[PDB]
Amino acid sequence: SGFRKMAFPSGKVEGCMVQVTCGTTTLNGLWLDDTVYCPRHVICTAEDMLNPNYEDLLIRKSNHSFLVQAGNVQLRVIGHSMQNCLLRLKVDTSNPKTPKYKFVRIQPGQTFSVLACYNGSPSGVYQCAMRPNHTIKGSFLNGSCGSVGFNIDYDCVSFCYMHHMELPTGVHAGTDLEGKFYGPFVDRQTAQAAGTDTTITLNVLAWLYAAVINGDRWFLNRFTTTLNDFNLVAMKYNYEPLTQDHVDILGPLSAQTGIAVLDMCAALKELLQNGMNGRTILGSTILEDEFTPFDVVRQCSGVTFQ
Amino acid sequence: SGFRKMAFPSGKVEGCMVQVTCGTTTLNGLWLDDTVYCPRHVICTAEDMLNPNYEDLLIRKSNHSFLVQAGNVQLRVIGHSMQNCLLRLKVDTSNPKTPKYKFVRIQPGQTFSVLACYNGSPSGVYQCAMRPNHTIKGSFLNGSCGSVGFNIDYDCVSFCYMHHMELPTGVHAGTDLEGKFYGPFVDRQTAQAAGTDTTITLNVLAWLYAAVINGDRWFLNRFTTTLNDFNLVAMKYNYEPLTQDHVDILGPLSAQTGIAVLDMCAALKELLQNGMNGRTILGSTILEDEFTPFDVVRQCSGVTFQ
Ligand SMILES: O=C(Cn1nnc2ccccc21)N(Cc1ccsc1)c1ccc(-c2cccnc2)cc1
Ligand SMILES: O=C(Cn1nnc2ccccc21)N(Cc1ccsc1)c1ccc(-c2cccnc2)cc1
Repeated sequence: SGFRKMAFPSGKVEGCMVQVTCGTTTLNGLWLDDTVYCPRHVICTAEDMLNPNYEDLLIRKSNHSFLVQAGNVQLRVIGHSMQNCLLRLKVDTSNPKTPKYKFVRIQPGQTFSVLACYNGSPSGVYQCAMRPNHTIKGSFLNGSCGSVGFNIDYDCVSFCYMHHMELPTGVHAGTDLEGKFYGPFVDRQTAQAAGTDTTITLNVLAWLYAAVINGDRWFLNRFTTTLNDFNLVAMKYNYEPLTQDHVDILGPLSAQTGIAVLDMCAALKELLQNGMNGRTILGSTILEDEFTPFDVVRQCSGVTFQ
Repeated sequence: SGFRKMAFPSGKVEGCMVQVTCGTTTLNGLWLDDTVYCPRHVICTAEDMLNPNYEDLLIRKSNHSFLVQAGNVQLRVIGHSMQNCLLRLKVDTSNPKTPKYKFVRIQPGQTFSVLACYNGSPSGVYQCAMRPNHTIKGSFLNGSCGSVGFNIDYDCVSFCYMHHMELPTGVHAGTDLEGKFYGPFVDRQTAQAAGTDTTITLNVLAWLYAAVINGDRWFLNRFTTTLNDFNLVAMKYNYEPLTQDHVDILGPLSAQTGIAVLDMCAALKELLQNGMNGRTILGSTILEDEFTPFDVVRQCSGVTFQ
């Protein structure tokens, strides 16, 4: 029993973190096989960030413009190329700790583990959702760029995020491991801001199912709803519209608890209209939206506490 | 910016987890140098748990009653002894991944990282406080016994918890790495229950300081309080009494923000009396008590957002 914001064990990723220095700029990189990935803004001075032409800044560098430090060991760079907003440095040594891995572009509402790093040294691990506005509510200080996000399935690390920037509201933006930004953001100084965000409806429903698996039913009711009647309420409370795709994903949790998805939707509509009346769900006074249906099945018992 | 329940990077601990089997019972152990530590209830049958005499159950075992599996590798047990509520198995192989480590007995209110494990395989990592009632609000399923809690300081792992049991309210109890229980609990079936708990006052104050470091002052006020006038309110709201020791620990956060500790106490007294008026602090609608002053200084910027 219990229900926590749980991260994946970080060791497979810790063995990949290095420090990348270009001039007076240092940040983190990811060392897999004989390639180091890092934000391309490593090649900028403070002033360059105001209006960088990265093609023009990079052609001015050699392989020996870059220093890679893996623990105490210096790696020699033997190649470099830009891929979207990342640099790919070829190094003289294959990482002996390279795990089985993939690169994946996650979708909004999906969750991942972040390993916060500074100077190539991991400092902390925590679980993030990709917000519908393509930001994450991370915890990052200066030096954290190149920190990575990931998921683990059966000893394969799916890398999905590399940290590039903090926006003015204190939330965080970055790229996939092909260097494509999540959301409309760019790795230069502009007036860019987080767009309006929404509550991740599917995740709120998953977490209500989690609370029923763990033995709590107080918030259920004898009502049902149509998808459209639900969505009229959802729009009032700045929730994402529920789709039939979302109903189908909740099938297994529905089956484990014997609560029809639209009957759980009716329960959520009543929670949004009435509030929680000073009550808690899995210890929370608010509706949690940073657990996916997959997270709930990973963490909760396969046997409902009936 | 941002503020998250952050765990320590788990890799140094992942390289220590093994599976321990005695008969039909399997759970997790911790492999450091040539010793494996695990809960002594590994030697019990289901029926033995009702009223075990561990001295009498253990004298009936040999070294070869125990199987230790480290990944695919079988370790041979060459020695065994009981230490309080743990077994110490001597094995034929020193763990090559043993980190620099200590064993520490943490105090109530202090925080640690838990690596949830099943069958010697790490599944998740999350941060826990030791509650004043000597339980933790963990997330554990059957098979999780022998999972460990820890802190990391400069590459030294301080191991402080080994998981033994879930109590009837769904919270979790266990021992230090000398096998002494936190709290009054025992590793047998009884009517034992979590005692009454309290809010960790010191941690609530640390987290208010975190919110000011990160640039939020909405909840401050022009009042001060005496320690005793604060404690009269604290007792009404099931908060731990604040002591001068607690005031002294908050000195550095006080200095970084320029808010006197008792002026922060006045702010908390007003939050407890008035509530939060639909507002949030570091994204929370409740007063958080699972971050110590040390956690706040580890995670927050050294420069207050004035
Ligand atoms: O957001 C960042 C860096 N960053 N990331 N997470 C952070 C958390 C707290 C504080 C700063 C943090 N930016 C703006 C930016 C805008 C588009 S892409 C990056 C940032 C990148 C490089 C520099 C810099 C400084 C000196 C030399 N070279 C680069 C200067 C600024
Ligand atoms: O709490 C536990 C085990 N445990 N721990 N975390 C859990 C989370 C969810 C479910 C069960 C969990 N107990 C009770 C207990 C009371 C004092 S010490 C342990 C427990 C230990 C060994 C057994 C057992 C079963 C079969 C064979 N041998 C032992 C049977 C029960």
